[PDB]
Amino acid sequence: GEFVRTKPHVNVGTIGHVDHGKTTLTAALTYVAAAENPNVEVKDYGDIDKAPEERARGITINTAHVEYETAKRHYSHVDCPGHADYIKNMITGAAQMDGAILVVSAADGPMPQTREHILLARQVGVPYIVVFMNKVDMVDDPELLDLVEMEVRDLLNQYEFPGDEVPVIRGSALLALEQMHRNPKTRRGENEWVDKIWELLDAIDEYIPTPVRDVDKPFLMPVEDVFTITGRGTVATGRIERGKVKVGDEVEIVGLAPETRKTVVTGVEMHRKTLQEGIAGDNVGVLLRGVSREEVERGQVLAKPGSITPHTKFEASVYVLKKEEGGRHTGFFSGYRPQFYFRTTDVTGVVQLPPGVEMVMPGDNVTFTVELIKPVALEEGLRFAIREGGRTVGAGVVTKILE
Ligand SMILES: Nc1nc2c(ncn2[C@@H]2O[C@H](COP(=O)(O)OP(=O)(O)NP(=O)(O)O)[C@@H](O)[C@H]2O)c(=O)[nH]1
Ligand SMILES: [Mg+2]
Ligand SMILES: [N+]
Repeated sequence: GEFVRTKPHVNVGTIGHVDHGKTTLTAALTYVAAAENPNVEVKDYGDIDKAPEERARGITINTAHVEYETAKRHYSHVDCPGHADYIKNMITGAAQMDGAILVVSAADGPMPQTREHILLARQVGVPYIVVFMNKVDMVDDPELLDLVEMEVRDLLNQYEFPGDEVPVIRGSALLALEQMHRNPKTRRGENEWVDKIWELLDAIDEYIPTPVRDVDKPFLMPVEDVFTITGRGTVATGRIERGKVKVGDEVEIVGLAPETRKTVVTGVEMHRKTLQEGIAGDNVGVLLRGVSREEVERGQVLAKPGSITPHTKFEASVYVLKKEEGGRHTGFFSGYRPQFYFRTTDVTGVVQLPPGVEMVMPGDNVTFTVELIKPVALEEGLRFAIREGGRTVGAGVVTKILE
């Protein structure tokens, strides 16, 4: 039908190491929420890991968006892959979150992508994290649980999250989900595992604030994905960063192309429900006229026409990860050519070091110039990640736009 706004909207999602239980939790959240609010459509595991290649490889590959709501708020929830080969997808997902749920297996404790996901979430501006310690059904020893909680809290502190403060909820995504299948009307207070999910929803409700959002500034929506809807046309999805978009607005597709192009918005939807108007914070699909899915792509931004100029050259302040943080073992020189990640954008760039700076080492805080091989929507103060050869090598912030 149409999307009726009854309450504030917040974007959350799931991050964490491969197999720790992100997707099972996502499904469990929809089922638990749905028993109290009949507007929530339940999403089973297979409804989320739905792609043939996900079934083939047995992992999440694509970020999925699901919807649920509490009495307090409306949630769009982005479930991200944990597999180390799908970090780019995770980054694009995190780039949409006003808060993240970090899933950590109680049986394994924090693992390399537990660290990498916390790191990267920060670099795309995730303001808050809640921890769901999953698979406690597998762990009898209360000591290991306390140990895992401790390790996770410390790891959050390392990347400037308030680790000693974040909620750490302990439960079983799977056992809650099973209970909801046996009784879809299972209410709060009736089942131990389901109540742990309510504990999570409460923490989300109360710990992740509703962001301050500017609907008056020019429309800007980073594109997270693009697909063709049979009968309708090309849809670009994403979280509106600022401003508003109505059907009939001409917008500009900015970045990743030599030149910017204009198109008319012909539909706006949030979770397959038609919006009058999309506003900042909304996670929407925008139907674009006259463009195919080969003419719009993830990493471009939709913008008010003329409100944004894409850039290629910038100065940056960069931290280069130690190998103990999963970074490089050796240093690099000017001409180093990794991948840079800004919000949903990923693009190859060239490191150009100052005259006199010959080599940058793991663990260095440093400043240099970057030249991207394609123009990209950039702003001063925009954080970014650096990756190369399938690992994260650095964290940076844009300090000066040169060109
Ligand atoms: N014992 C137990 N197993 C669980 C629990 N939650 C999930 N699992 C199991 O853990 C495995 C991984 O689940 P999944 O939700 O796919 O994790 P994921 O983090 O989404 N994986 P990925 O990184 O690929 O997206 C599955 O076999 C699932 O049944 C739990 O609470 N307890
Ligand atoms: Mg998954
Ligand atoms: N998925």
